[PDB]
Amino acid sequence: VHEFAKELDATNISIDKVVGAGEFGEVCSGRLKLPSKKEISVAIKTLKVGYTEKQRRDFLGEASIMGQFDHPNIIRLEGVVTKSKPVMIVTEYMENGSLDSFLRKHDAQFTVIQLVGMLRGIASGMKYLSDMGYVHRDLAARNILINSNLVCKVSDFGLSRVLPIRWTSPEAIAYRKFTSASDVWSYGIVLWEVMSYGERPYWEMSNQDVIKAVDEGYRLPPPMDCPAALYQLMLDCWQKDRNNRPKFEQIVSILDKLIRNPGSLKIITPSNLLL
Ligand SMILES: Cc1ccc(O)cc1-n1c(=O)c2c(c3c(N)ncnc31)CCCC2
Repeated sequence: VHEFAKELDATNISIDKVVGAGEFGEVCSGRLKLPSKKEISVAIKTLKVGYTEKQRRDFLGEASIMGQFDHPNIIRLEGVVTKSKPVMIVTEYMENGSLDSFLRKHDAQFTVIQLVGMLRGIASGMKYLSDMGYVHRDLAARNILINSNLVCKVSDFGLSRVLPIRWTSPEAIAYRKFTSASDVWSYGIVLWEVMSYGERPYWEMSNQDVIKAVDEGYRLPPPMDCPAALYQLMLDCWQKDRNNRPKFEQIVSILDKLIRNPGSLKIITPSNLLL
């Protein structure tokens, strides 16, 4: 852990409030005083009292992964507290929380260009992640955090590995073939989530039907008022043949173009799912 994460002094951390319930203990918001004396807002994951040796390793395991990344679209690790209790992971604070819950509060309230900006940030973060040889395996709108300026950043490195059915590519579901191309599939689902303002992918379909339908060639339908360019990008991310999916670099380039001329987004697009 300490190879990649600074040990922070607990005297430099203030706890303001409990803000959520994580897998391993509550999440708080607070402040961190840096060595330069600058004070920043932080999010603080705590490890529950009475944790096992195993829970502690898996908890801190995420920090070991997060700490290897330094990118504007990947949640920044400020450090860990292990020498006192509770054990903590301290990250940059993201005022607007998880992207799916944020978008659900604002159905149809953002411009296409604003949504594209969010999507471009996520793609850029994933381009960096894939460049470092990590497959996220849990790329979903609920695992993207969004700040006060609407910048989106990849979070939740709990399932991440060095090289969730609704978000997983067919081949990864079929035989655990996880590659950066399976993350690209997940990115296509996130793209659908964003353009749908946080609608649940495949709604409440039974998992075996999600698995069978996607395998048969069915895809999520275009969200209401979705630009053709963005729906096509979803379909490209969802190619059955993983070698035909775009790379994250190409996705970033595609979105950089749509951001560049919103007069591209003017063309708008028997079963729920489409064949
Ligand atoms: C604190 C934290 C550490 C690691 C990680 O993967 C995610 C988080 N984290 C979080 O787990 C959460 C939030 C959050 C936030 N608002 N800002 C920064 N990190 C955060 C707010 C929503 C509730 C969960």
